[PDB]
Amino acid sequence: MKMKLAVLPGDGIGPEVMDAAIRVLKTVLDNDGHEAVFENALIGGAAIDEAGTPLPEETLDICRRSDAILLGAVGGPKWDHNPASLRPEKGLLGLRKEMGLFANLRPVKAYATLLNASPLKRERVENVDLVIVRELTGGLYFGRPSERRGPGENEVVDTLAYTREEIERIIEKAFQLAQIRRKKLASVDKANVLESSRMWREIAEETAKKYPDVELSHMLVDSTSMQLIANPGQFDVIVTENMFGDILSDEASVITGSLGMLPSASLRSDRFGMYEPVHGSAPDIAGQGKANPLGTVLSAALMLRYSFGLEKEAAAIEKAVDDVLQDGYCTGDLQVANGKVVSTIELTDRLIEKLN
Amino acid sequence: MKMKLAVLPGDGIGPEVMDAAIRVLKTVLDNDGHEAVFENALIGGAAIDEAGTPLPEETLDICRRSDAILLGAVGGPKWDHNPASLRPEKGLLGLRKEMGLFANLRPVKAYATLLNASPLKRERVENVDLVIVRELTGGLYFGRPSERRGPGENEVVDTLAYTREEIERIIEKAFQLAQIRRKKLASVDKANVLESSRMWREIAEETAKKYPDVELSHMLVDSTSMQLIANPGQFDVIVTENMFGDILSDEASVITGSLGMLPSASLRSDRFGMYEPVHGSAPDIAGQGKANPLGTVLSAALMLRYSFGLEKEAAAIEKAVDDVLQDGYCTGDLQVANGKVVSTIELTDRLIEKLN
Repeated sequence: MKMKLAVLPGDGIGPEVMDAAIRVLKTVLDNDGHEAVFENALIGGAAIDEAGTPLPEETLDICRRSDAILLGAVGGPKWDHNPASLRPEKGLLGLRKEMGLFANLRPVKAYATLLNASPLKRERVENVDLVIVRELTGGLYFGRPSERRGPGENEVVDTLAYTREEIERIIEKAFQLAQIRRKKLASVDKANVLESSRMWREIAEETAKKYPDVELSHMLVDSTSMQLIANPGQFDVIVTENMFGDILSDEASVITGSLGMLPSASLRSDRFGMYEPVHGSAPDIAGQGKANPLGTVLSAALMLRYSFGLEKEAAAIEKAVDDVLQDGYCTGDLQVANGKVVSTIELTDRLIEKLN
Repeated sequence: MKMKLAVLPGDGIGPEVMDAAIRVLKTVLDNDGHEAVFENALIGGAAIDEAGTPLPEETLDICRRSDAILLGAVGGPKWDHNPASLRPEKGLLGLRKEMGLFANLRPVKAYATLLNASPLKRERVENVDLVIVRELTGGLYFGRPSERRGPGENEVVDTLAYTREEIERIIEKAFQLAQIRRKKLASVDKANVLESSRMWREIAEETAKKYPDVELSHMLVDSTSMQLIANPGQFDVIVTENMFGDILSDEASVITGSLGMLPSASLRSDRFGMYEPVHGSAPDIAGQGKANPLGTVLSAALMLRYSFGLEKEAAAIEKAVDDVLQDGYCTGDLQVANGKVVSTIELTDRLIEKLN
């Protein structure tokens, strides 16, 4: 299997962490009979510098011929002022659209040595292993109209907009995800109030028919909001609209005390996707050795799982992450049990070390 | 000080927890002067049984006469087959609207002996003492259009609509509230994308001027979502739109282990207010003396503060509730540390006792 990967590390610690992922990937694969070709491309401030554009035309080409995209992060002070038209961030938004990625997977699982750091009591969070799927293309964030309205513009409106295709494909993906996980999907909406939620539930219920083994259930966003605190262990896969996914993923991002090493996947219908850590570029700590490579490494694992169906490998990588953490190593950000602070590379070496 | 009070016990455990709250209300206002009068009135299932309607005409009149409304709970299996507008729940919404109450206040406070029941680690919530103010009239919940549109009715939309008047009266009441508390307010919005959120911030910023000694801060809903978990103690008063308030008050309803006794107040511009425990009628245990009066009692506490500026009395009640809990007394629903189970009447007797 000749895997074609597009490496787009980006700004700040972007390239630092990316290096971990690439090292770990080469290891995991190259030892069985799995080719993997990397091709670097600029994006964000790095591309602004070498091509006056957050998203270089050549980058899209690089990506369009690759089986998946490995991305770090973008943004930096060096560009925090030029026209918002040509800011690092825009190049990323464009890449998402240009690739037609509509789903955002934000898995959240507990790690024994990170429990003390969790804001929740040990008992509440110790078995968390969920994934929140967020719709990216529709919702209030894209809905038009959206403006003030006379007289004197003392009226305002934002529009929650969705198409049957958008809602269908996202849900369809959530079922596929749940199928290969614990066959359990909670569809989250506000169906007793919003017509888009009403339609959403119907489509969820429709799709459930094509996925018999998956245990579908519905839960309102306001309830899911407290369930993620009171009994987050109950979830396997959660799927929801754009703004609900936005708020819920942020809430969930702190329950296991692993915020800072959370992985992220952006998918569409085919097996093509864009993997990246949830954290930003942390420009000011670049080159200092303090960047945490875990998030990005866990991304590469998701990549192997979602884009190539290589669950064996993807799983190996994840155990390594658990084990290194099990020994108590972090780079200063995570508050691990019996913590020993090492550098981004030291931590990577310990990782690849565990991988055999 | 001659205060007229409209008292609507309601159904289920409503009458039991209402007697309790009144007894406390009485003993407190007695030793001083403050002359008060309680005008009873039907509501919910009790009114349905007496006029085939959940919100009788005479009840509205009794309220309009009164300076504030003290509400128990409504609901019950006996009316579950009736059509929506001919059920308990509607008397409330009706009365809420009929009185033009646009602000829902949900205070969350930490009680030492209840922490063991919180999903969060004590350190995180031991100092929690906040109030979330939710806009009740506008937002995405009422905005029109809300429909599906062809082709093939595969385009749905909901509208988040707000008018300056609605956005101002609420932010106004929040600043007022922040004033009589720890003079700190957090305007929670999603201004980095929602146009309605931009107008909200603008109106929050300009309003700030009228209240110079109240520190205004701006926070995004998704962030505030993480913060209620990571650091809920930072908050004093939060003010946010309908939907966001809907999700945020629900999330915060669990962080202190006092879900079963949280108090609530529906207010409007002037000083008329409706006070009720967040909890339901709980018909299951109706009449068994198992009902927890605490919620209705703390609500009465809120009434004395927001509807009569009687700060001393309010505090006297809250401190009594605190002490009775510190001794480990509950009715069997709360998981109080070193628990002692008693009846509604008794937990009440003990509060009254703690008062003298």
